[PDB]
Amino acid sequence: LAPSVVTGVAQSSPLTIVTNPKEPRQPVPASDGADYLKTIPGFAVIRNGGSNGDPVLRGMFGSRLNILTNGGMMLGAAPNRMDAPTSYISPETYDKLTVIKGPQTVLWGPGASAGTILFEREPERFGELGSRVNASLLAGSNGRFDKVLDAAAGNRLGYLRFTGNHAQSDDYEDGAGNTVPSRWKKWNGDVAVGWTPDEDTLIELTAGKGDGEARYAGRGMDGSQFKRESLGLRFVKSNVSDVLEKVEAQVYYNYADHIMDNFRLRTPDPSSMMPMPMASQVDRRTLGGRLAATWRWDDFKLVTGVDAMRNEHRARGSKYDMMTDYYTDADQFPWSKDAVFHNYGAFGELTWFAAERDRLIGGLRLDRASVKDYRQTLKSGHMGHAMANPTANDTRADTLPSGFVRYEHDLADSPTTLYAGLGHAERFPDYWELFSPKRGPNGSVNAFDKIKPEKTTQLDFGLQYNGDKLQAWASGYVGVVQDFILFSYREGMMGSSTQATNVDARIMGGELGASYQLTGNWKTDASLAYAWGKNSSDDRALPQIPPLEARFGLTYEEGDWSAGSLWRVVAPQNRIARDQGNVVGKDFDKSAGFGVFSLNGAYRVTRNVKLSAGVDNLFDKDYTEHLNKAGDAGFGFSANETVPEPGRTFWTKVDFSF
Repeated sequence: LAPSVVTGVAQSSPLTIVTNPKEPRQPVPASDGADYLKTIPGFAVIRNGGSNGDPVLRGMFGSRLNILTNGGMMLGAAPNRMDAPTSYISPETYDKLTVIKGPQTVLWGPGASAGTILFEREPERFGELGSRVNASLLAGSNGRFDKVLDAAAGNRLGYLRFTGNHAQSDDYEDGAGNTVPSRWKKWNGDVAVGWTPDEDTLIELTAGKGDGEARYAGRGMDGSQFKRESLGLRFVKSNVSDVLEKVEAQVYYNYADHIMDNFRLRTPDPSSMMPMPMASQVDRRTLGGRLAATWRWDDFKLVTGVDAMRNEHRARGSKYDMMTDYYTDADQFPWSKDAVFHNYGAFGELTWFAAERDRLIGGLRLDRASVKDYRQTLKSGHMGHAMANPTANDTRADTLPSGFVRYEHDLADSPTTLYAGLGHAERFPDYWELFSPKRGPNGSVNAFDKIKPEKTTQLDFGLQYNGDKLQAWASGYVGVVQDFILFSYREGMMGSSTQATNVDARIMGGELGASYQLTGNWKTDASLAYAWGKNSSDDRALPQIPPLEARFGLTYEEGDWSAGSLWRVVAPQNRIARDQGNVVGKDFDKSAGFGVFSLNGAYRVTRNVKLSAGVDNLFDKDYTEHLNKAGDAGFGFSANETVPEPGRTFWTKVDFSF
């Protein structure tokens, strides 16, 4: 019962990780969802500034990751992904984080090539009329202050629930004394109302707001606004038949609305290629639903259902005269839509419990994707002037089936689980892969016309050992990607032009981890994570693969309190692909290895108050991540200087639970 800071999360069961984002985490995460994933082996992060990192699982970027919140999906608006989905998630607000690695689930939506992230809140319950409350404050170096509250009242027939947080920080400093332009402010409030009429029935209505601002050292504009609006409807019935155990239905609505500019949290670089005040506003309305039914009878959990989703993207930009200098903010201009996506899908997952020691799992899902392009002009050609868009009002669609099989077997002599699975997923191109790139495949018309689906076939395997003093897990993958979508960077006159192409790719890698209890007070654990990719069409390494890394943990415990140290050692990355990558980042230089040491402690003062603290990067190491963005140069960054990581930082947090 001794409290503990979190430095790592193991695999609880084959391919799957389950954590709780409300326990304190030693490399003190910001307030994005990408940072609460850094403590899970397999995850890297592109750094843009101080918060809102872009997550990378086993080397894979972007929409290859299925990031949902309470079952529904929230999507960004910025065409360069300055407002990636995780920017709108504050994990502190959620009770459970689940990750399934690989292409091994069909229940949560199409095209989960690399893996599935599941932030959720869990329904209340009340033996009778009662009321519970959770709160926490965090204070740290560089103006770090995070408050979070979750409160709930109810009786055995219903409940009200409120969660919310406020968090902000100033610029941090690296291990070399410099200020990194990277402040942020976020807040979120959400309300639920839930009706439990009899014990086998629940309805829930959900609403929430959020806003945020962020300073980006690794972009040419800052995030002035991350306004979010959300409505949800959830309905479950249990024990419908005696072989239809559960039926669930869910509607969700997720409106993102984001402003990028260069004049609110910075001033325009006078030497830049946008030295005037620019601002560009973008929103993204998402509607989606899910209807699933669970049947269990004999040895068969079989979950069958359907889902469907529609999202709509719009934009408008600032107009700034130059000898009038009459700037006119973008919100005195009409909203100009350019994209509407639809997905309709149907899915099923069958599990077979053969014998005490064997399980066999099998999924399929057929999806029906489509997109319409409502751009009338495109700003290409000479100095980027209006040109009639050749795919204007066009509508492409595809029918993409996916699925997996997995076999899990338990040894007879030992507490070992062994597991191997095959999985194949197809993924319809992203907003960012269809509209963002200046140019499409060679001889295209645009990128919308030619970028083909991405079809990934992957083999997953590993094991679980959880004996008495040893608990260990491992998990590898070998896979092929056909038509892997890949960006390419040229520079000419106006700036640096992207270009999307479809290549074939080989991927491999893995993660392992173990934890050993030496004595009653002494614990150690370690984790390793490695990823490897190749461009088969060009005999090149894949761009933006995170280097090999290992973490070592050692702790001391006395029941009321604990202390621990943590060492993070990271190999250099030598397989790069210069001027290739994704919509946010390009490879340029081989990265340096490095190591970072840290310390943490926690005290359970009373049954309702607990404290914890940490110093991070104890030796003020001056490092950078391979995947980090290059910095503005308007912030005085040289050549291809990536954004430095945070130097020595201290943090302290109290956890109130009445």
